[PDB]
Amino acid sequence: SIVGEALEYVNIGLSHFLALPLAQRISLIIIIPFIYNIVWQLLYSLRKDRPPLVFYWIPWVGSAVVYGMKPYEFFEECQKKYGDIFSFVLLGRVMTVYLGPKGHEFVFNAKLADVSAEAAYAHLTTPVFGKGVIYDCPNSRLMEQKKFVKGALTKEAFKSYVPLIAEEVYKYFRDSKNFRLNERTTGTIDVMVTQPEMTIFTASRSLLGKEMRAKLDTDFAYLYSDLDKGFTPINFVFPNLPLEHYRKRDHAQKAISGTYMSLIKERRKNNDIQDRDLIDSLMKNSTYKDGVKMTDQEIANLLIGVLMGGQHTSAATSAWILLHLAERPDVQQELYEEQMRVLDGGKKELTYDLLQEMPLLNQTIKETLRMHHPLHSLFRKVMKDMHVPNTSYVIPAGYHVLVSPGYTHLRDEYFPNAHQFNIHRWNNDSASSYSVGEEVDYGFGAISKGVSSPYLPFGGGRHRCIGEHFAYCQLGVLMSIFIRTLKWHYPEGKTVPPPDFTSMVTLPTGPAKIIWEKRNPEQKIGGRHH
Ligand code: HEM
Ligand SMILES: CC(C)=CCC[C@@H](C)[C@H]1CC[C@@]2(C)C3=C(CC[C@]12C)[C@@]1(C)CC[C@H](O)C(C)(C)[C@@H]1CC3
Repeated sequence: SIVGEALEYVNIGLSHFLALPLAQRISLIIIIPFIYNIVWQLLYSLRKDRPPLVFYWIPWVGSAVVYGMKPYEFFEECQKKYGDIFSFVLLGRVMTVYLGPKGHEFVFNAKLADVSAEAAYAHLTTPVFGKGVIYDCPNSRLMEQKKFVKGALTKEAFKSYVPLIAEEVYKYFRDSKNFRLNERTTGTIDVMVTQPEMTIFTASRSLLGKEMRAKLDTDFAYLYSDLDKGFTPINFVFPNLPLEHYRKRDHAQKAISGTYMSLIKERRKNNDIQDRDLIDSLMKNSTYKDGVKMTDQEIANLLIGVLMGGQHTSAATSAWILLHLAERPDVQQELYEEQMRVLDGGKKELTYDLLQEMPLLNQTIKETLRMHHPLHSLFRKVMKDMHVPNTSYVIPAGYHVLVSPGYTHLRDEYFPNAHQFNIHRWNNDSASSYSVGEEVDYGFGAISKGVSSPYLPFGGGRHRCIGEHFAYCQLGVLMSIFIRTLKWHYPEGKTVPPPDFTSMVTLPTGPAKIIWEKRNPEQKIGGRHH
């Protein structure tokens, strides 16, 4: 009755194992995890308390390639195979996707104790924005930072920003090599070149003020670019490894935050605190409820985070608006008639209040945000085992949850002919977003308690965007001026480009070129330039 001999042979086998030729050893160093991963999945598939897990061949990598390149196609296939809740492996992580409005509710309205945005995002955002702010702090601190920033984002602020943003757009038409409207009546433009510039110029001028806008006319502008390079998904996978673009990122965060602090300290020194810009607002309103004041460094870092939050979302959105309208001269025409009607043939200066009487313009923004949600996936890290109603699924701590309102934006069930750009689907519904009932306040103002709307370009729950009205103001002014000034169309044989999903936002695949032409070739934009 001897197993003893077999145990001897276990030991022997280990010894012969260690003595394998490097050919066999490398071979087995690959072959063991490969096999184990596979039997682990087959085993995993037997659990009834886990959502189905998308099958994958390469350990750790998982479905990263297909998810990374075509997330909506990936989701549609998974949704056909498994239904609305399913998991997939992504560079060492397990992501549980919950598609549709029930998913919106499951993730956006998740208990503070159940999930963490900062645990999913901080390793990426902290090196770019700086310490102490956004995701480098407890959620309660984030809630109050959002309150502080919202305090510079009032209707009175927007009334004052509208002419500043209009001035910037006109200067860009006058001065940018991309246009030069006083010298050229037609031209070709890459919207992924122009829109990020127009976006940072307009947002700098209004939120940060004249000094910081002036800085963007210099080599200082390059820092923003560098800062931008730290804000990509390789950093999402490697938050730090020793590469130059990381160092340029850190340097840029320091130099830019340094410039912000210099202005702030100069203002406090000269008692030159007004109500002009978000800087003046944070200088007056940045004490948390426990009485601790944000430091000047944290104020600057928060300024960087806020501007970054508006930068890629807004730039991508105006790129897509231009791109969709480039093949819809009927829509340009309709928007132009609205401009002439609301602004008395141009004899009225554009104001914030008049932007609110441009429903077609606002529906154009809304519809572009439907077809092109800038963020295809939003994440949380699961901190406590979560039960999914009405199921037997448990999402264990250590998993991530992924919600995709932009995928639902593109489903025929919620938006008939979802792949058709139709601003009129929003007729009698021009609002950037509508809370369809009860509200709740997480610390930065009353917002919709339910997050079941199939349309959620600005998310929902405690992490909801606070920049929505700024974005509509900025996009509104910008597009109002584009429409009143220019007609545009595609080069022959060109059409709307497919999205690039690999980037930080779902921007168009470039070069995405449009040809513009002046509606009034003889019109001059005044003011001095060199
Ligand atoms: C078209 C324009 C925009 C879109 C579609 C958009 C979208 C979003 C979304 C979906 C979220 C939720 C993120 C999550 O739940 O994980 C969010 C959060 C946020 N965004 Fe926006 N955004 C836009 C513009 C802006 C602008 C213009 C600003 C600043 C002026 C801004 C600043 C913020 C801030 C501070 C948050 C809060 C993040 C948090 O609480 O974790 N965004 N945005
Ligand atoms: C491989 C790919 C494209 C994965 C998609 C993940 C990113 C593209 C998205 C998901 C989370 C995301 C929406 C986020 C942001 C940008 C785009 C992200 C990283 C940022 C960091 C933008 C800056 C903003 O201030 C804020 C901090 C609110 C968000 C946070 C989440």
